[PDB]
Amino acid sequence: DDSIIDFTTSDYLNLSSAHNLKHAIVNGFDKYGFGSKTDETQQFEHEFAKFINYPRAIFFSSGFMANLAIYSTLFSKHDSIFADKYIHASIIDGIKLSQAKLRRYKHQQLSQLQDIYDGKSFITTEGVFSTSGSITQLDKLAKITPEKLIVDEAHSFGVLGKNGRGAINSFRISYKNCLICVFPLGKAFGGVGAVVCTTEAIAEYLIQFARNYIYTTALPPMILKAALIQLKNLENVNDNRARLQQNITFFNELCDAKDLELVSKDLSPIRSIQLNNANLAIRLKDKLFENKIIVSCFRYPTQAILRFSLHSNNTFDQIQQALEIISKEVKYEYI
Amino acid sequence: DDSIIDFTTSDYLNLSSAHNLKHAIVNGFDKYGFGSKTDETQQFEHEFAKFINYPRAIFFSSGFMANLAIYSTLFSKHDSIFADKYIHASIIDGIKLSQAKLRRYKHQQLSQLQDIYDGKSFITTEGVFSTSGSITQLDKLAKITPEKLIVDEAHSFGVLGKNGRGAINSFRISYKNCLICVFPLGKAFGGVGAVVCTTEAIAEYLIQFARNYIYTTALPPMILKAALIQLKNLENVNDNRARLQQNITFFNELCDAKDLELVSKDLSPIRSIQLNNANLAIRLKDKLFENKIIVSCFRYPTQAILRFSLHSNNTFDQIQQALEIISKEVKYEYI
Repeated sequence: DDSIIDFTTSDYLNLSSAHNLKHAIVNGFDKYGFGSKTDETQQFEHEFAKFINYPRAIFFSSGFMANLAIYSTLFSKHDSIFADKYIHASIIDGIKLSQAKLRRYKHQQLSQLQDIYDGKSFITTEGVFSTSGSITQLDKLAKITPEKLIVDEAHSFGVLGKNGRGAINSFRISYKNCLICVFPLGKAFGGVGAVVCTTEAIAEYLIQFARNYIYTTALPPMILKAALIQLKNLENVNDNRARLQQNITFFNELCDAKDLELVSKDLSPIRSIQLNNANLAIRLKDKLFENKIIVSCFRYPTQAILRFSLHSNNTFDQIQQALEIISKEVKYEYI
Repeated sequence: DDSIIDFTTSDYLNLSSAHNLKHAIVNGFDKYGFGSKTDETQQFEHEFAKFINYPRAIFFSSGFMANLAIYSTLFSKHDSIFADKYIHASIIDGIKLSQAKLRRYKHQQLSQLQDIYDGKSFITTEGVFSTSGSITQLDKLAKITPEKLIVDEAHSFGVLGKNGRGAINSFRISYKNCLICVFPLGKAFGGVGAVVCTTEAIAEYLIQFARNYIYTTALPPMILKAALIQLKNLENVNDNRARLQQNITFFNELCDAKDLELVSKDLSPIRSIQLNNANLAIRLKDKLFENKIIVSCFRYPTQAILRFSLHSNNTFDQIQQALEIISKEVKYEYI
């Protein structure tokens, strides 16, 4: 019941239960009521852009709505966009609705991207990939596709970079290389919505041609006071980031020691364990869950993945117990 | 400052300031915090479907997200959809992203629809049109396009029908004639999100193929407790509906008496006054606003419209003052 070991939320900093947001919500609701239609939106956008160090920030109601706004208003069927084979399905949806032609490369194979790249099209990527937990080398990517980067920070924001400013920040990339980065606030930020950071040109262009996408879908204003506080919470919990890292490092050393294969050995809070058999994977999941341990399960290339989401409040005993149980079952498959 | 006469909100029942929602919000926030990822969602969907008398209800984060989910998953470029020339731009956006071919008819010209209709395609319409405030005769429409209706209830819900159940309800149309009706909760309901009411078949089909649209964009669970209460508020404020009607009836009698032309004489809370000159219209708007009266302004066919949104707390003195000022200026144009 409460002795649940959750390795599937995305609350990487345990901020969703921040204890200093209740007044904010209460006040926001007294001022704006329950509905819609802001001082605080612009205030938030100002503070976000400042934190990330971009010229402009537009607040959207969801990650998906941001992406749609971006791909459907800036691209058409005459453009191409290059994208990692494992890019998140939400981003693909946005792109496909735009009608742009998608061109794919194998996971993190920057060299292969180099081989097919056309010298002109935009490239979309994730700072940390939801699928494999790999960390894209934005600095190498910017050499290959200068001026042409779109980066989703769903899983880097709050986790990578200085004070959790994210992947763009941690690789020291400027809006001259990445014109548009998207910050969904549903994960480490422990909130809702998404912020698009861009140039003045792109922002104004988006505000004029994506008006319906921004305003017909806006979140209720009563929660923007809370969001300002959570931006500071995220900035402030460096000790939570350190805890998180310790769990990540332990996880990886334990998989190495038990010869459990990871899709990626990068230092991110998504750890995806590779199983050659789907059936074994549904088993392990049911097994772990009888032990009050909840993970996620996926199958893609022909292979199946048990996917762990780590968080700052997880312990090594929890991670040890889970991998012990996995390791034990994989040993029977060595037959 | 507070002596503002607003004729542009969509809070037709003045429910956005319902005094009995504060505990709901507070509790919802204690239970779910600020973020996402429900008992209450299904509870709400159950109660909504019951109120409207449909088999199923799916809760979406916005009207727009509902429409996109509908048009992009149930249609392709091989279908056509028939739609009133003034259908709301948000619905057109959804359709165009679906890639379905749009076929238009002149405003409320059911006979013209009959003349171009193909005997098979879906037709999309609004219960009350945001543009002109006309009330579509759903009962005549169902004779022309049996089984093929999609109806947006943005502006009918809470306002038309028994206890404010809406346009489908008030014309006694069954889900055999209208398979899908969409209820945006941002207007009279004074909340946020949208509910799609359909058949079991369509619902399940939507839940399986529009998963990303429903779950990657969901509202925070902390506000679903409040929504359940507001469903009852909306049901309960029959006296607000009567007040509203009195304002609507007064508005129309005063325009008749001053020979001010309405795009539509139907009994809805959107009243659109027809001006043959755009310039006069920006003037009137600035004029009304110096008098602490706020209306909305639009231009479409080659004509310009001053658009009044009435609400249950508006008075006849306010409506009289506003039309007096309009009437006075239009008299100079008779030169």
